Amino acid sequence: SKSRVQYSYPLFYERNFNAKPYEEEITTVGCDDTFSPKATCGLAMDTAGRPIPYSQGFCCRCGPCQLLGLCPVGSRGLQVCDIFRGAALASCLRFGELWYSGYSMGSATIWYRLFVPAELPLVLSNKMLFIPSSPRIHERVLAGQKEWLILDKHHVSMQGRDCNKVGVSYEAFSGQGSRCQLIRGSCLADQLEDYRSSDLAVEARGGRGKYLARFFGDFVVNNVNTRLSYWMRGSLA
Repeated sequence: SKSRVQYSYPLFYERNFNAKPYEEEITTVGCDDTFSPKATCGLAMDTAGRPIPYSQGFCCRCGPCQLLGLCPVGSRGLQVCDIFRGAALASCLRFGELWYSGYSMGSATIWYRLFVPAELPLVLSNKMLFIPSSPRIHERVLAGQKEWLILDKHHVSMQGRDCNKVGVSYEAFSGQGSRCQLIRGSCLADQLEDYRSSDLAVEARGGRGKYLARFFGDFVVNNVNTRLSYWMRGSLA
């Protein structure tokens, strides 16, 4: 007669997020950062053949990094002063092999069959669910729910205009103030890979994981009419 309490949330696809974006450095004719296909990083294009703004990266020369103790250790410009002075180095935003699908979530809707509940349903509205989506044949994609991640929307940059957030893109990468006097790889911190790695390490240390979906509970994704559901511990009142 009695059934278990169920909590379902509607899933809303947002975009694909790269697991670990990285900065490729190209040694240099000379360094070209012009909005043309002649650029060192090269121009990226949408499926319509339109150039993606800020995709050509930027060049960095020694510059004021010449002056002892002005630029921080490991900065873009400083690397030119030391190994390639006179020349310029291209900073290119590149995307890793692995990609995740980002889903926004709605409100929890209770379910039963034969009122105050035992456990209160978790707020998933202000969070985002990440599921490995490509290259498909990849270990992580095959690994299923084990590899899903759940982050607060605060850690996500939807449009990619914000540095050190999930979904960071060309707009945030160039457009960094004083970019050449900044550390190599700046802006590409706190990514999905970092969120996973931080959990796996803390887990091996016998600590509480905070990002992977498994630390939130055991879920089920059904393609009805798509929803994300979990079973509440306990029973009806």
